Amino acid sequence: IPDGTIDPAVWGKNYPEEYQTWKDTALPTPEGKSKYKKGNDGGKVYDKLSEYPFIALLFNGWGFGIEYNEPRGHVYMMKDQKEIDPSRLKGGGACLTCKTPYAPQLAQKQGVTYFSQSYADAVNQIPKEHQEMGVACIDCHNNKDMGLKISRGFTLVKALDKMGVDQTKLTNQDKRSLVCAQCHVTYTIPKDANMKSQDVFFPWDESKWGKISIENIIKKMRSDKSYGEWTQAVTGFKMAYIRHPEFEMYSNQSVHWMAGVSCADCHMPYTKGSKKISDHRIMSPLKNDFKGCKQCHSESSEWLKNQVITIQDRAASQYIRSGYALATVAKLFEMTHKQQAAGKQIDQKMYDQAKFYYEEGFYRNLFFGAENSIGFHNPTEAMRILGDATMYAGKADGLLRQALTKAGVDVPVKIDLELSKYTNNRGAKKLMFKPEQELKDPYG
Amino acid sequence: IPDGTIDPAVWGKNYPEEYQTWKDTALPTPEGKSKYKKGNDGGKVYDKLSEYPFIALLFNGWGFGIEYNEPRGHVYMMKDQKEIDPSRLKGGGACLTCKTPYAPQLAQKQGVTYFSQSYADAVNQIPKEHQEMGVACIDCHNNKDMGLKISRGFTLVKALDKMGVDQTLTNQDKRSLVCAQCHVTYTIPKDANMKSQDVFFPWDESKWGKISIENIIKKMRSDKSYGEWTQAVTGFKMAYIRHPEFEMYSNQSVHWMAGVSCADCHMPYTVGSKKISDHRIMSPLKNDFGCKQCHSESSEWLKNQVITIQDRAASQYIRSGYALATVAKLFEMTHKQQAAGKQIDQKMYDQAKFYYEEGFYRNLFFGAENSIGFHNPTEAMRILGDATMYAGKADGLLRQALTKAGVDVPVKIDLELSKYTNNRGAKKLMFKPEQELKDPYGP
Ligand code: HEC
Ligand code: HEC
Ligand code: HEC
Ligand code: HEC
Ligand code: HEC
Ligand code: HEC
Ligand code: HEC
Ligand code: HEC
Ligand code: HEC
Ligand code: HEC
Repeated sequence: IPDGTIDPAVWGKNYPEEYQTWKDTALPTPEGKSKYKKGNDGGKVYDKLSEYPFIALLFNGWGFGIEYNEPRGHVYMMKDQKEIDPSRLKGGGACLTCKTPYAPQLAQKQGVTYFSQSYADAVNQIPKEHQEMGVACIDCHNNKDMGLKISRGFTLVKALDKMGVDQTKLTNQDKRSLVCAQCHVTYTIPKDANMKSQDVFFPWDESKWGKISIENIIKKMRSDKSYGEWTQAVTGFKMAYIRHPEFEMYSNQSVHWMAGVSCADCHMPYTKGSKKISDHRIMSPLKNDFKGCKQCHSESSEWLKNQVITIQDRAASQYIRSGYALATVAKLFEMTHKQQAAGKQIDQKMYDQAKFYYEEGFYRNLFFGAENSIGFHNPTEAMRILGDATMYAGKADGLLRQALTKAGVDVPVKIDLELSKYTNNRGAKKLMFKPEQELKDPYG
Repeated sequence: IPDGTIDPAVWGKNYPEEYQTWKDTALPTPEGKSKYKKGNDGGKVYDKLSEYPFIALLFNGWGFGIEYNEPRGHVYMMKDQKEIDPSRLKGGGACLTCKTPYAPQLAQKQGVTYFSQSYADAVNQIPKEHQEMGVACIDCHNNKDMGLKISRGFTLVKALDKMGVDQTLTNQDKRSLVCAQCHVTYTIPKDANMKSQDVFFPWDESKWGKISIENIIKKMRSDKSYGEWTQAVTGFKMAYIRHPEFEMYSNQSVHWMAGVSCADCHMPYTVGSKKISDHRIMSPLKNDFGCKQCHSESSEWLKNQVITIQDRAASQYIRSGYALATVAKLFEMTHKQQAAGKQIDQKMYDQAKFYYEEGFYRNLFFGAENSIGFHNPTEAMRILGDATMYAGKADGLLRQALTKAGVDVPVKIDLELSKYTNNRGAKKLMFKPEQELKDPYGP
């Protein structure tokens, strides 16, 4: 209750159950319960570059092409960021924004330096005792009455203002998703001429409540060259990026959203006399016997598990197929640039159109692959996005094949992706392909 | 109800309510309630070739490229086949199979002639007074107890046997199977003179609840007999897919795995301990939603959900349909270049043709299904996604081979759709631009 209290022990003194289950995200999750989200099952780390090998080629040229693991329980958020391969920490102090309760005051005390400083200096702004402290009670609760509060004013509230949302019209069921939307959103780190971070914002420009489309997000990402954060190595393109857009995906006219279901309904199941205790061991619903689903569905865990995986398998199929396709188009751009050096002249108009389409498909495939539900959050929308990804890839592929053939180059029907070179010997730790972790096309 | 009685008036003499709603499918449906299925709304005929202009090109070289309308009420079943453009009636006597209660007896009495005869001779097998009689009570009920019975043995039960299904099937199964007597895809194998030999459901190597588009395509490819028409733009001899509602709905869809039957949504019920079932079978968007019987959301919420899904599925269908039309036009360009002596890589041509078929049959499977994705949303999208993929593979291959042969391929292929949508058939059917169902996510 007292002002200035970050210490979760003070908050949990009168809330022992919530305090205990909150701590319990430290526990390893049960193995063999989820098909696609196995992070920290039996303590294992899951390498997304080994589950989805094409991203090892597509994300090559910055941190995401070196180390990129499945997510774990909340308590590890700072620790896992501490041990991630240093390539990912090139984003600097901006990377504290959704990880430590110190982020708001540090942003407000350092100004632009908060984002632009090195990650190490950023962590050293935090007291040593608190430098591994993950999301705490104060991050989603106000200390006067408890009850949901958006701590992340400088990101989520600013984005909501961009959308024209009236904060005085936000219900508690809204906040039962908005407290997660403080971090389970896609973001942009604008960079200056030295490629140093200037801000963190959610690219919700020109979007409305319940309608943050991938089309709108892409249009914002394209709108400014400060929004180019990395260079794709295989293509040499300076590109923007999309990260874990759970809130944008789920709230975009999905079935459960339109039914009024909040993140917490599925991820914070409750136990009830008149006194309510919500489970704060936030995890995959597949891994706590669907206890949240069963508060509105009277079906067995077996029935619900079947519904989820039936949907995820179709979506994962399209994701993998469009992913190999986009990697093929990247390899085709590599060929194009190697032919340009060898004097072959390429039609500038077909090249420009292919590049535009390739970006459209890439950002679509990335929106899906970055999202942590494998389509279950918004099934048909996810498929729509992947379908367009598939479309745009084809457009780019065909264009490059024509233009290259018009310049006299022989384009093989099968482009070799050489994924072994991208999946292995990654970074300082020389991370290797783990073939047992590959999530193969369920319909291939 | 006496034996040998097809007359539905005799059947409904003691079941007047069901008889009355059964008759009422003659009523025009209300305008402005459905987005995608508007057949006979206010008495209007909706031309699918004007709703989806690309299919006018893709289906060209037989009847589906001349006249192909949205479906309407059951009573008009025979009448609409009578007035359809004769190009579609070239299927012959086989086309009686899902339209007359006389079909089983005509099949058992005529043998192969039942399928091979002309449509006119087939209709002349029926008494003139009954020649416009659509699906009747005997087609779904036995006359001793009114229990649900499968009239179409020579089609549906044979397909069920092919699947290993033991008919000794619950009543909730038959609350979909009486619809699967006709709301399925079929194959009409042809002989050397293009004469119809049979009607069967290509469910080979499929299982109950798992009749995939992949299984269907593999069966259709398995025999030449199954080439029923020649696609004009490409010159390819092709198989076909028709209204696969049962295959689409029952392939591990949300409602299917929840145990919902066709009749749960399409024959809503209302009396003490007994049930009166609505036989004015129509779009649920058009009778204020049947849905209410397991859902506590408003009809507005349900309408919104349905059209939200349909808009996403229709977008993918429209995009892939234009892509497949483009690939077809590219083959046309390829054949005219070959005729001009230009040499085309046979291995790229072969791969492109195989991919074009894979994409075409997938896009057709969706476009022929009458729910626009709602029967099985993610599966519908998966199929469309794969169509999009295969179309893309064919397009690029053709562009490469054509460019390698020295041909200059425009970036945008002119489809010339107006020559395919207008001046169609005996009625000289024209494009109706007010009926076009444009891409909901387009510009
Ligand atoms: C600066 C550029 C950042 C770095 C470095 C990392 N993050 Fe994040 N983060 C956020 C969420 C909601 C999750 C869980 C969902 C998911 O992982 O997809 C994560 C997860 C991580 C992890 C663990 C997973 C991994 O190995 O990638 C690491 C190592 C990590 N993040 C590093 C949320 C946010 C966020 C909120 C808006 C921001 C600004 C960042 N993350 C930025 C960085
Ligand atoms: C009449 C035409 C309708 C419409 C428009 C909808 N339903 Fe159903 N429904 C039932 C069950 C068990 C589920 C699974 C979810 C759950 O267990 O509660 C659903 C699901 C839906 C959805 C969302 C699913 C989807 O992918 O579309 C929607 C939009 C929907 N329904 C609309 C149960 C039943 C029935 C019980 C016998 C009946 C009848 C219907 N539904 C009919 C309809
Ligand atoms: C967001 C990421 C949260 C963090 C961090 C913590 N809690 Fe929480 N809590 C959250 C939600 C969405 C809810 C549901 C609120 C609702 O109105 O539905 C809760 C609930 C509580 C409650 C209310 C009683 C209950 O339903 O369990 C209490 C007393 C509570 N939480 C305490 C609490 C403590 C002590 C925390 C840190 C240890 C803590 N919460 C973290 C979201 C989030
Ligand atoms: C930022 C401060 C966050 C808030 C608020 C919420 N989450 Fe979170 N989540 C965050 C991170 C950085 C991570 C990864 C942690 C790591 O060490 O890898 C996560 C992880 C999850 C998970 C996945 C893995 C697992 O739990 O086994 C889930 C299911 C999850 N988060 C759900 C969730 C919900 C529903 C939230 C709001 C109510 C929420 N989180 C808040 C960052 C942040
Ligand atoms: C039920 C109706 C849900 C709602 C509402 C939300 N999510 Fe969810 N989530 C759900 C499922 C069935 C799954 C799949 C889990 C599996 O094992 O496959 C997920 C997944 C996630 C994850 C990843 C989980 C993990 O173990 O790594 C995260 C981080 C997540 N969901 C977060 C999240 C947020 C922020 C939501 C609201 C904006 C939300 N979920 C809604 C079910 C449901
Ligand atoms: C109430 C708060 C719910 C929770 C928690 C979960 N679901 Fe749900 N679900 C709910 C509604 C109102 C609806 C609309 C249909 C209806 O019954 O009114 C749904 C829908 C589904 C579906 C089908 C929709 C789709 O995803 O395409 C499934 C397959 C489903 N629900 C399962 C499910 C699971 C596995 C959940 C936990 C992970 C879950 N639901 C949470 C209401 C609520
Ligand atoms: C063959 C004998 C059929 C059986 C058995 C069932 N249906 Fe049917 N249906 C059939 C045809 C040939 C047509 C088109 C009729 C025409 O003149 O165009 C239809 C039409 C429908 C419709 C659309 C109704 C509308 O208002 O447009 C629906 C919704 C429909 N059919 C569903 C349906 C159901 C649920 C069935 C089992 C209960 C069923 N049909 C049986 C052919 C045949
Ligand atoms: C059952 C296996 C059928 C066979 C064999 C044939 N048709 Fe049919 N028809 C069937 C259904 C379920 C429906 C309604 C659904 C739909 O997509 O229309 C129809 C509809 C028609 C229509 C009206 C709609 C239209 O296309 O104009 C006509 C004119 C029609 N059918 C004609 C027709 C012909 C010529 C056939 C022989 C090749 C034929 N049908 C076979 C079910 C079945
Ligand atoms: C609800 C859960 C349904 C089940 C089970 C089945 N169908 Fe259905 N069907 C449903 C909807 C919401 C719609 C959309 C109607 C619209 O106007 O958009 C449909 C569509 C059809 C149609 C075409 C309707 C028309 O007016 O032309 C037909 C012929 C049809 N569905 C048949 C059908 C069959 C044969 C089913 C079982 C195998 C079946 N439907 C299941 C809702 C639901
Ligand atoms: C299939 C396409 C049918 C046709 C043609 C007719 N009926 Fe029907 N009927 C059908 C179904 C799927 C059902 C539901 C059966 C169940 O077990 O739930 C029915 C139901 C009846 C009943 C039972 C009472 C009721 O639920 O309404 C009766 C008495 C009945 N039907 C009579 C009837 C008559 C007289 C018909 C011709 C005019 C007729 N039905 C056509 C499917 C089909």
